[PDB]
Amino acid sequence: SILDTYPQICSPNALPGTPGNLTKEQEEALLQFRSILLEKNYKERLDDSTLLRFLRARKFDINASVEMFVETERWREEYGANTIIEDYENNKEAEDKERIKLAKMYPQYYHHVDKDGRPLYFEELGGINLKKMYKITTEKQMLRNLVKEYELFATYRVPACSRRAGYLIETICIVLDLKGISLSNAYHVLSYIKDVADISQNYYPERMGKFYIIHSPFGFSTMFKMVKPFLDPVTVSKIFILGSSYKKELLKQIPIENLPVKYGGTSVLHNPNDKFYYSDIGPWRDPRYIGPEGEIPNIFGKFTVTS
Ligand SMILES: CCCCCCCC/C=C\CCCCCCCC(=O)O[C@H](COC(=O)CCCCCCCCCCCCCCCCC)COP(=O)(O)O[C@@H]1[C@H](O)[C@H](O)[C@@H](O)[C@H](O)[C@H]1O
Repeated sequence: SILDTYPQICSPNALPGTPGNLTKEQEEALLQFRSILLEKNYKERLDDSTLLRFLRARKFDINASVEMFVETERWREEYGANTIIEDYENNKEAEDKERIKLAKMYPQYYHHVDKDGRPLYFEELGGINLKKMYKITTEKQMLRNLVKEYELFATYRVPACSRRAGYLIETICIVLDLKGISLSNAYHVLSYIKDVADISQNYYPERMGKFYIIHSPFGFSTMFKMVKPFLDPVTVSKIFILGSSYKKELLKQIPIENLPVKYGGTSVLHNPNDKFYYSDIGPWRDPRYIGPEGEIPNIFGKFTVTS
């Protein structure tokens, strides 16, 4: 499969329980877990990386990991995640036309990688006017956009970033810019955040690498206690709400040349009149690292900025 064509072992510098870094008991658990799933007629998504994500998510409790995996496989079928990329491509023009309507008001863009090679993903929320947004999208449409991205991440971004790094890259580095948000608006969208958290926690285990929140209102750290019940403590431990010294904090994790100027770095788009909210720059655009999966589709259509 495509998995044979990029590295499937993590760096030796990675966390415990990751591919290539297992203890003997963890290796034995992985073999037992795979054996159980094969005996239950599963054939897909049984690679080391996937299965160890599920095992780590349940602290190597095999039966709990089986339940989580069984529930994920059925969810993928019920929701349409297994065909979401193909379905998008079969209606690409109409879907891109609608997606671009959201982009300026709600920037969502990958831009290069962190120091360890993870895809680096930015969102900016301070330009959202909720009344205006809900004229051009629905909550469940935004949720499906996010699932489609999770599938693009796994299908295109992981392979390219892994080939670049020479080791398996399984996780994302997120920077969420909250400059200008209202905490009452945040409260009003808590049900959407819960929907995002439920799908992400239950069906996309161990995909989060690091999650920085910048420019948040003074009261955001305590408002965030309303989100924590939707998240596991492991996930919370990867979320860092940064203060006024955030630029240098990001630079511990991200090469300066990969970070936009406005967030402390030196990265500028090749045409400086282009907009980050139409951009999708990173190793998945480098022909050296694009493999037999082919190149990622361009989610902003003819407006997509790839340099
Ligand atoms: C409607 C518009 C508003 C959108 C405003 C909300 C927009 C949503 C904000 C950010 C979306 C981007 C998040 C993308 C997540 C990608 C990675 C991912 O899927 O990670 C997965 C988890 O992803 C999530 O939980 C997603 C939710 C993250 C918290 C979202 C924070 C949002 C708080 C700031 C928003 C408030 C400002 C709003 C302002 C609104 C202004 C109008 C897997 O986690 P991980 O730790 O790797 O493994 C888990 C495993 O899974 C569990 O089983 C185990 O029990 C546990 O031990 C671990 O093994």
